[PDB]
Amino acid sequence: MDELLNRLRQTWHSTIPVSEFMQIAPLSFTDGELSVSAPLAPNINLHHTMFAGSIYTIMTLTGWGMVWLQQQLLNVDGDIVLADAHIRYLAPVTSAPEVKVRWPDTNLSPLQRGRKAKVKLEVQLFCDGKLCAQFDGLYVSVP
Amino acid sequence: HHHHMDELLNRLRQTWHSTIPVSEFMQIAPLSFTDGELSVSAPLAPNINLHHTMFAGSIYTIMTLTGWGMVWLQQQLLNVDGDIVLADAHIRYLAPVTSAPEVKVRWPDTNLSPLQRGRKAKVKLEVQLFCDGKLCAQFDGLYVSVP
Repeated sequence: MDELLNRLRQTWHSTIPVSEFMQIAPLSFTDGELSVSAPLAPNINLHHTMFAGSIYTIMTLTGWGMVWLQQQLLNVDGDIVLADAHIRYLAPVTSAPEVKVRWPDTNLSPLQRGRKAKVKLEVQLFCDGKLCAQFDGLYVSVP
Repeated sequence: HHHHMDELLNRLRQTWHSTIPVSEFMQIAPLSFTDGELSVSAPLAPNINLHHTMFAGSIYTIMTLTGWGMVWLQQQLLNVDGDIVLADAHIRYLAPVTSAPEVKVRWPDTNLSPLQRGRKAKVKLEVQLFCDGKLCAQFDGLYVSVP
């Protein structure tokens, strides 16, 4: 999984300048759960807590990353697009968070038939073990 | 900078770049503020994705800063102090953004008197993003300001 996550990070930074500036990078992928993080420094706001835009962006890329990983596991490829998302900010983020996402009870099999595959992902952001933000996004994979 | 409220708009831009490093990297800046409508934009370059269109995260960020900026502006006009925080938001991506967009928000005449009472105030704003005159993204955010 090391090589896999390393490739994901490289893909983000090379294609999305903002992800490189925010220093977003995968932490781990185990037992079907993807974990991602980023330092607070470039992502700060007035109160030196994590900026709302950075919070959203890291969660968006965490969902994106999960779809990418599931595509790899299925040996298929497709454009990953976020159709819509809902985000709730529960508490300020005071340090580098742990952003996690688990794969729901679905699959991307349609991609194997040359058909688009949609998935609703729940992404959660934790800081010091507490949930500080909730994200729900609809990702579509287009072959 | 001169816009089509210059003092406030420059103040807003300076507040963003000096307190939020991401906003400076994204080169987000106000365009105009008249008749209750705030217009904001950002270049595509630092905000691209693999398709060379605007990155979903940048789209969201510019829209949330535009909403935040509107609340900030209204507070400045009343000379009231309050920490503005986005509580929840919903965003829909309709079409790819191929150039510097026009992000707009219109003030719904929200009562901010509670802030002048020492009470938190809730502000629901709608932000729209256009490119070449076409609506490409829709944003709904609930902001909470605490005195």
